[PDB]
Amino acid sequence: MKLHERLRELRSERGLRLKDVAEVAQISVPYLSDLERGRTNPSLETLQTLAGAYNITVHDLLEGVEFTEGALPKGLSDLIADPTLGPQITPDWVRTLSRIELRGKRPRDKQDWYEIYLHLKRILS
Amino acid sequence: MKLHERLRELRSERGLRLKDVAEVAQISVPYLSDLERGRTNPSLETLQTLAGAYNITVHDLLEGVEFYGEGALPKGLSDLIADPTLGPQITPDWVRTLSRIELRGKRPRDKQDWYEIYLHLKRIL
Ligand SMILES: [Cl-]
Repeated sequence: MKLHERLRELRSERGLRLKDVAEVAQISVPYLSDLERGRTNPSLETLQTLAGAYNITVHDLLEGVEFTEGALPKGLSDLIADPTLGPQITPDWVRTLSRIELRGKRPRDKQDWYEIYLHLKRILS
Repeated sequence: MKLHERLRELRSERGLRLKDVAEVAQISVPYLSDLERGRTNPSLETLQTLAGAYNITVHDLLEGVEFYGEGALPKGLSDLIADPTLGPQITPDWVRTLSRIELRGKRPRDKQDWYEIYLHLKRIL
């Protein structure tokens, strides 16, 4: 969702008036209201202020929300993300693998990437 | 952890060089480095750019980081409305109703405590 919708949801579902939030944060009602409208976008340090008064972390505040590209191919990133599998792979091995492309084509998903990683490791060792 | 370390972790664990991450994002190589060492913090517009460039979301990117700098509700009262299975069934104005229960500033601690009272009182009213 949008961030202004989320910031309004957190206070309304919690039964709080703008003033209640205003006072516990170091913030005013017009500015907070602008933020819950979404004219302004807040600093991270304003988001701390809001999180802390909602008794929520800033990670958790940003749960339902959304607001580019990608520097590795997505399957390669998924492999880096796998908990059991990923960590065993050198930072080097990621950029080495990442250069593998045939005119656009790339290994599709992480066990594709994992597969050739294993073959390639034997050869380059 | 801290947001500058996290931003340095993502690029380091993917064997990426600053210009990689600077080339898919609007930012400059110098600006990224100042983000990564902690000198200034990025906007939310900037955060999203980096996150997608690491193929994760902004929520996930802040999985780990934390910030420093008071609550408008009791913690357990918040913990309850944040509970996904137990929390949406409670209305904003049951939430207000609960918060006025304190004796000497002493309050129900955990959400089971807040829930226990909600069930009794909701039956009385
Ligand atoms: Cl080619």
